[PDB]
Amino acid sequence: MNAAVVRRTQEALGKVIRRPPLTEKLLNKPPFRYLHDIITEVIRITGFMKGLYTDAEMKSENVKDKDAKISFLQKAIDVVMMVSGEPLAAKPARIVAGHEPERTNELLQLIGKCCLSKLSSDEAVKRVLAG
Repeated sequence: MNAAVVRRTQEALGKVIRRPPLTEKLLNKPPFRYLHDIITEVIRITGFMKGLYTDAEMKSENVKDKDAKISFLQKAIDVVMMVSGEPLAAKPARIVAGHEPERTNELLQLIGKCCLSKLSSDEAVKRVLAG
């Protein structure tokens, strides 16, 4: 985790979303609810990952349990890998624990890239939810 990592996340998501703030302190140690804020803002704005989460799951106070947090992130990881065809090293359990923020930022960056390319996620969402 370093300045170029921060900057790349800012470049990738900065033109896509204008909240929550993409600052170094948050990106160095991202709280789950901050990640939830990013992911739902992406969905609201671009439709990337639309349908991946229920109405209830789109509200962060409904996703405070550890398992729920981990599952929320796993779904986003799966969809982004399936859509991009790129591997992510991010492990949800570690992220929820506050570890490997550089891997978390790589997830955020690939989300940004999919948004800027206007890549559809509908087929990916269907497969991921099928399990």
